Amino acid sequence: KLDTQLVNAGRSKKYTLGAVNSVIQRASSLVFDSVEAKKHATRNRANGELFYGRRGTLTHFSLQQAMCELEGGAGCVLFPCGAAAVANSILAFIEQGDHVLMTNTAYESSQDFCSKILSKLGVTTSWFDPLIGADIVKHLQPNTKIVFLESPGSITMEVHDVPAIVAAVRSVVPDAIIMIDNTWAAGVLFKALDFGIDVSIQAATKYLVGHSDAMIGTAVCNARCWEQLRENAYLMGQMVDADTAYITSRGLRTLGVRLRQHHESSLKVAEWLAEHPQVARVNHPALPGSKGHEFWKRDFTGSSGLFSFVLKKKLNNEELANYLDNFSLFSMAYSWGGYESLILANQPEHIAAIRPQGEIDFSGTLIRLHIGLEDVDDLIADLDAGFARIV
Amino acid sequence: KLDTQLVNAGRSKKYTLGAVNSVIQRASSLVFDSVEAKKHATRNRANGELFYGRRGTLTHFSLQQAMCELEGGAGCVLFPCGAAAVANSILAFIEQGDHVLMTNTAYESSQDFCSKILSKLGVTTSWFDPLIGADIVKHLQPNTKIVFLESPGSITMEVHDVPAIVAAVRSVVPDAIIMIDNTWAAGVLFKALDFGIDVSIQAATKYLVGHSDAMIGTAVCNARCWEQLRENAYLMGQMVDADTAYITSRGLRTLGVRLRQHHESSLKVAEWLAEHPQVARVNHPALPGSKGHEFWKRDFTGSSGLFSFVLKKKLNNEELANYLDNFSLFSMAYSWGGYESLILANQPEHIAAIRPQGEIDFSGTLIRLHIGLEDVDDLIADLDAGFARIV
Amino acid sequence: KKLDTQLVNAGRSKKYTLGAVNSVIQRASSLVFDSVEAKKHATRNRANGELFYGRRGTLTHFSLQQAMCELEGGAGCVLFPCGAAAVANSILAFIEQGDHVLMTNTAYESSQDFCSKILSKLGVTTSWFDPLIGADIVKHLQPNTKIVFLESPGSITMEVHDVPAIVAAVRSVVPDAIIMIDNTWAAGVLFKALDFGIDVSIQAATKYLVGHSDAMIGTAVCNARCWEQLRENAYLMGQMVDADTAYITSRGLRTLGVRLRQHHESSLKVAEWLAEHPQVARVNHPALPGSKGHEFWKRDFTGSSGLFSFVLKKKLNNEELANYLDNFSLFSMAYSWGGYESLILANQPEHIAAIRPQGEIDFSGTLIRLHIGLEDVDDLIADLDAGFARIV
Amino acid sequence: KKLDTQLVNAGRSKKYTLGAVNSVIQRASSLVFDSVEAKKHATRNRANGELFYGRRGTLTHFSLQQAMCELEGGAGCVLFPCGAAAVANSILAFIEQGDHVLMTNTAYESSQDFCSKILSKLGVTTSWFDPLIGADIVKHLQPNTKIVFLESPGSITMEVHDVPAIVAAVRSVVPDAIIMIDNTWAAGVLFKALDFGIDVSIQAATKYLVGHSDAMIGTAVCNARCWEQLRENAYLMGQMVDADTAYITSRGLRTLGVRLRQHHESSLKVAEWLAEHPQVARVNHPALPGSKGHEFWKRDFTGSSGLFSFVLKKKLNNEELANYLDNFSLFSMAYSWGGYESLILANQPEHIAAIRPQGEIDFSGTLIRLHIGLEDVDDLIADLDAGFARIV
Repeated sequence: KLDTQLVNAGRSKKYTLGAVNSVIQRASSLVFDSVEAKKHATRNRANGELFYGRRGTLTHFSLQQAMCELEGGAGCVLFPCGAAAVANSILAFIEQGDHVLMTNTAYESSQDFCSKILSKLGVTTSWFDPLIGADIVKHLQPNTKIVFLESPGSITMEVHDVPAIVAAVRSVVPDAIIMIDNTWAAGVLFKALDFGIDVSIQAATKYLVGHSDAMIGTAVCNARCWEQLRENAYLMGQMVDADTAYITSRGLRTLGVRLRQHHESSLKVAEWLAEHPQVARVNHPALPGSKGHEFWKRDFTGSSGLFSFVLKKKLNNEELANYLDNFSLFSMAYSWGGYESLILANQPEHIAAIRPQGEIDFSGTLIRLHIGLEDVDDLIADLDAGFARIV
Repeated sequence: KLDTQLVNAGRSKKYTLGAVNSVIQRASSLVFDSVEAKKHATRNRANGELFYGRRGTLTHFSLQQAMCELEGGAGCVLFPCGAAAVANSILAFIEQGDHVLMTNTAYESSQDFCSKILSKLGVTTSWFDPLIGADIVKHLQPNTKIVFLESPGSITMEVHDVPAIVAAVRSVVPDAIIMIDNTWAAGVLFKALDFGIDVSIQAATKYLVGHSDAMIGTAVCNARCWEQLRENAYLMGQMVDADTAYITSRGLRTLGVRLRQHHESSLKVAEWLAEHPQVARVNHPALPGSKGHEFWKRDFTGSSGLFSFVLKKKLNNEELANYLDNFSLFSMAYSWGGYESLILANQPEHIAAIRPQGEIDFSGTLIRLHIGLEDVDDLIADLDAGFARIV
Repeated sequence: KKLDTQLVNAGRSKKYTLGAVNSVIQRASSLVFDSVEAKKHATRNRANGELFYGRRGTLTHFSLQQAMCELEGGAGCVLFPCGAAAVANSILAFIEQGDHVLMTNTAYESSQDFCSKILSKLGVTTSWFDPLIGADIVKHLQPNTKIVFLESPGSITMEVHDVPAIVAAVRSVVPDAIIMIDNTWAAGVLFKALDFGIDVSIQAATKYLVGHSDAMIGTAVCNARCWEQLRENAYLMGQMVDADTAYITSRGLRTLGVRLRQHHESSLKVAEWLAEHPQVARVNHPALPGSKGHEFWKRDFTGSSGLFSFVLKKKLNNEELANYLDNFSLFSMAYSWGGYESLILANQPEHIAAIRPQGEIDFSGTLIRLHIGLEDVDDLIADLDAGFARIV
Repeated sequence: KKLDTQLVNAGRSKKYTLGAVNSVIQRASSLVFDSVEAKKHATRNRANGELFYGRRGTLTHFSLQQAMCELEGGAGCVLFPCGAAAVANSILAFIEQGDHVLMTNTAYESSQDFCSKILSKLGVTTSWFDPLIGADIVKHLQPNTKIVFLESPGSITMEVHDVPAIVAAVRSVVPDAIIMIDNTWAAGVLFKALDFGIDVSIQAATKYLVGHSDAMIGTAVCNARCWEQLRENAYLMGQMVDADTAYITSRGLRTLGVRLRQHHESSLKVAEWLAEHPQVARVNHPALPGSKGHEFWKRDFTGSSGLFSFVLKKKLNNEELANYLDNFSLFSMAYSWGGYESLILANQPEHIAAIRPQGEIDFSGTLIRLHIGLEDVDDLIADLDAGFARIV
């Protein structure tokens, strides 16, 4: 049923108004036809009636309903990008004197927000190894307010044991807000809310948009946490533009066909890399032997196309340029979840800089690949010519 | 020269690329053609080179340059709406233990952010009368970090004596960040940065967009404050979409012709209202006798079209509906700065609720009008039929 | 009925705005029918503003159409992907093999080229008339004349027709002619074409209606007589415009009054200064006394836009042309006009003679066409004066 | 040269992407010339991908054009505001009074109506041929035949032409005919029309290329022989598409492979189930053995899309039609197709007979046209089965 759900999510007649897709209603001012109507809108301003463009128009309401259907949420809060969704969802639940506990494989800008912004506000952050499972209880404090997960991890791809973590957290600090950056799974390949997580956050920028051309963050909330996240992010003025909301809704339509290709291609590339003379290790959650692969197999319903691998060699600057500068099909850029395949290098000392209170376990240059929609054998051919440049 | 500046601001060839207007470059991923190029982009990521869509594309850079030219700034920071610009510009400069001092006529969501969000983060806020001038020194504390102005004030339209306030603040707390919500002036009718203000904030949603169909906040900074505001708002993921940046740039083009009509019409309406049997008081900065009109005349180069007036009567609910429900040309909606004229009522007890540490001085129903681009005599006719419904 | 109030409200019915101030943007090809009964009703009303199929329009197009009918006083508004398509397709909609088309020799060049290169091979002939022919247009009418095509002011040279004289004269000889006008310069609104007994008023909405040089679109506002035939025959040619452009055209209407008043005030001040300037031979501005057809403009228009031309005393050689045009600071060279910025183009007398069929030109200096935008008028005059000093 | 890699990269030259992954969106009418020399160079290259005037395109259009030339193997790509405009205007670009047009009687109805209602009054005649005529097309050729217009598979009834036989036969009699095909169903890519000696491959990019039912646009990819004439004559009619739609069409290309593979796999599974169903008389799916021209599809196409039809054993009366169509849960009624969602439409045999000129129909039950979208195929089959139970 995921394919049927994606096609239809949010496409109620009150939003589509005779069209297949939702209307695009651009607005700040929304007009009240009478004092009575304005009183009704005001009462329902956070309940999907037209009130003011900062709260949404019909376009936003459509995306919101779609995201709640897909991720099994009580509400969906919108932001101008994923980093805004992370920073503001955390902010929405903290106060001076709180502790935040975050996986050390969190997205770097997520870590930065905590280390550079929260620290000045009387909020301390500490870190954990993504494979800690039930042993996370050692890191919990009486003042732990947020436990922030990201599975798989940024760059290095470690999958958490979310069931174990959640049961441990609920046993010790049941008031904690458990959040996950669920971007890799595009919210649909891991049903975070069904595992007891309070908030599922995505850079909708990535697979939901699908084409590398719009930025948008989403936070789907359970009933417990929706009101606080919604109202407190509203107080920070968080919203996304109507057109971007429309394009996000539109990305959902092809999300199933895209994610099946990303899975099929990326796993075939991971398998080929794993057997290559020049590769030390492959980090792909769907690949047997990868860190937390067992948790991927048990808890996810698919894979996307982002993964990494580690070269046997630590490339020097000359070698790095010869490798990365001469790809035919892979491009160097940040982000991912688009239709085109991307490549970035990360030296071991770079990654060690962004694993606080943890330790690196590789020594070669780490390559992160986003496997897009191009013919997989063409991509493999491009990677092999790559290896020949650095043998 | 303002008209020539508006027409040309930001329209460098590197952004327009053969067209009259800037290109619309939609992107998250921005591609690096080599390792050397990526190192160059990285070094210049906050200096107008293409790096990642969260920092901007050519479209954003164009708007940024335009806003810096118009408002005489070192940099322009972008946000998803005005309320986001206010909340995040304040957040960018505070830490636990700070004091914020804000005019009691600040926009209500500005006050709310301080009372509901900052309070939990160890930051206290207090308030001042907008006409306080040099006497503001009584409100300054050793830990005052931000002095937040809004001139004219929201709803009630009081104009500050900005020179007096700034000299007083610099004499007592020279480290304070002085910010102003300069939306009414559309940043161009009051050159805030030239008066020693550190940050000029706008709901670009209002007159810069001009058509009530896009939401966007801007903060133009002096050289002292730009880096901190830019980097700290980036850490909160603040940005606006490319298309909205384009539409903002595009609004600037007609801003002079619009604002001259808004001034001409709104002042003629204010003059007519001032002489009407049913009106107690008119609050329009351009109208002699209005609170701080002298400061308007000395410090501004024009007026926009938003003002208010107070009825002799405090309308009951029946009367409120008869009045507001039967307008032909005025519409009820929030926001303003568009092409169409708007009307809202505010009872005295409502306004008293949002003037902290201050006192109301009127007793009749307050009407706020946005005077748009319609024939002024048609608007006056609509207001007079209005008066006849409540005599 | 005051233009400014009309511009602000035109098309913004609740059924199209749906709670916002502007019309919604409804992007669609497919439009869904909830039942066979609904499908049947939509089919009947497919040319009557019911949702049927995106080629016929969505709510966004219907909004613009209503606005254009209101503003120009028409029974309907047909939409096209640019102004040239509106012209070409509006003429095509009414002709058949064996017809003749009578067109002002001041017509936009692409309109002339459509007649001479397309219509000719379809058995349709074209001839041309001087824009100041007036009542004497009777001399050019044939038994097979189907269309009389006006453009006032003229392209480039700005001659204003005596429309009342032309129209009364055509109707006295060929009452059932389709009279059309390319009314782009007046933005449909400074000259109410349909009130003068013209059947079809065509614009390049590309120009003033959009107002920012960033969208292309053509409109044809038609009387009740001609609406069905234009609409249906244009539809058979697949003519439509995208919903987003329709929205931006509706949105342009909102500032069209404040923009046109600035373009008039500035362009007339420029024109008056140019008339006095010793390097200028003549100024062609409808609003400036002495211009061809000024007295007709005075009588028949309720305002001016910002496009006009002037003729230099010199015929510039190539080196002087370059030195003049290449070094402007505020004026830019580009085609189109009707935007917020000022443009400049040169035309040599021999270039204009080549697009003035069956007629002669009336100047021998280099002609400069100006679009006066929204910049400070004294800055623009300073840029023009610096230009003069480069070709003394 | 693998389709998937081509789709991802087509048109994304650095000069159009300017640092991003997708082409920039350059909205413009005016395009600025920095000097007289630049203006002169832009003028020369105005049909060669230099910025000249928005009616000719911006960088965004040039990107799409390059992508379409690459994908269909053409020398150029002409753009139009919808598919119907592409058809109408591509035919117009090549005809003149006295010509004859030979068109498949399975042609999209609007294409037939253009010929019968527009072309007829311009001295151009049209006749029609059965889509399975093959080599016997020679029987319909006249000395004045200028165009032979193919559509394969056929609209609604889905008959596949033997294109190699038709084309060899036309060239043996009228070598200088312009042969065109409406190649919308194959999305330009499952049938490489230009490799079969067809001159012009036309699509309603509206359908599969856009892929989301929210933009309208037509394309005509032309060989070197025919490109200039199509381009220039289409331009004289003002044909263009907006930059934003061009961008969304380029963007549609990126997922066209993954979408078409799902539409094929799902629609064939549906077709196979329908063939077996006791309330179904026949299935018209190019990929299903037994369908008209299947063996030609097998030989000539590299895949299928998701549009096909089937004929019920019953001719539904009006009450049964309603009960059937009105109560679907996943299929929607709407025109167009090629999007992500599934659509259903009914056509009675007498309705199809009326749009099958110079030929007869081959069925007597109600015909149902299906577009199979991206929904779960077993959900769609369950909705169809519930439909069958409503008309047993």
